[PDB]
Amino acid sequence: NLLGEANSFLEVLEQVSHLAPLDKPVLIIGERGTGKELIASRLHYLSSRWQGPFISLNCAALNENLLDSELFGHEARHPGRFERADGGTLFLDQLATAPMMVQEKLLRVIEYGELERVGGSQPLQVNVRLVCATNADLPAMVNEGTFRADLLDRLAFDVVQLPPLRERESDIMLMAEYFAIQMCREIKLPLFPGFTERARETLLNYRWPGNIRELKNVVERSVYRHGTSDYPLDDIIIDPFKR
Ligand SMILES: Nc1ncnc2c1ncn2[C@@H]1O[C@H](COP(=O)(O)OP(=O)(O)OP(=O)(O)O)[C@@H](O)[C@H]1O
Ligand SMILES: [Mg+2]
Repeated sequence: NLLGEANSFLEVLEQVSHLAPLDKPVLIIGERGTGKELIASRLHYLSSRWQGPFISLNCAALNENLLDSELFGHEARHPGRFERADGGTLFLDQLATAPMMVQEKLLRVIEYGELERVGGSQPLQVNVRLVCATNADLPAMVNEGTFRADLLDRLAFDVVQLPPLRERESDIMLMAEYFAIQMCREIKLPLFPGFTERARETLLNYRWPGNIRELKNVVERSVYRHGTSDYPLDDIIIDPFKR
């Protein structure tokens, strides 16, 4: 799924088309629900590595010891995500939550191209194209001492900045209409009856902290609650916890 014709979004797609063929690491900056893993996927499938594996790992999800083992692997065997991504692309989400230990080890892999291993096993050479994502201000975290300056000096070969939905105002009604129509098909309404001006005001004035994921859920819920093709959708249900 890839909607949007806001110039800011089209510029991202152009940038991605040029970055994909490189073996260089790419940093994606963007809020939740803006499509970051989908962009990472595009970088993979437009690259020369497209027939190789596309592996993903969310850094925020795992505790420090588990993240270490999941990313770099362990034995006394559990192949880590770098190993699984050999010949392909590894996507690291919520990068700024990585503990400083993992950050240092990550830089080592990037700069030396091998996974450390003792206990008898020879080191593992890996060939992986890295894509990372975050919505943190990484330069600010470097100043705070919570992100490694040397990792950022190396990792940010270039940066893809995904615009939030609220800065893609023209895409809001375009996407809302698309999601509404899909929901009409799912609940077997003959036609999407349109959005009233009140509904449009509600959609366009909301700041969409959850961006596209949130827009889809809000619109689907609103269409379902409306439940008819006989007149236009007027009530946009942003918050389902209200009664
Ligand atoms: N260009 C797009 N066109 C249509 N839908 C999109 C687009 N980008 C994202 N979405 C929708 O938004 C939802 C979330 O996408 P995605 O997980 O890639 O965002 P994200 O930035 O990775 O969010 P998070 O970081 O919270 O996981 C998906 O269900 C997807 O359908
Ligand atoms: Mg994601």
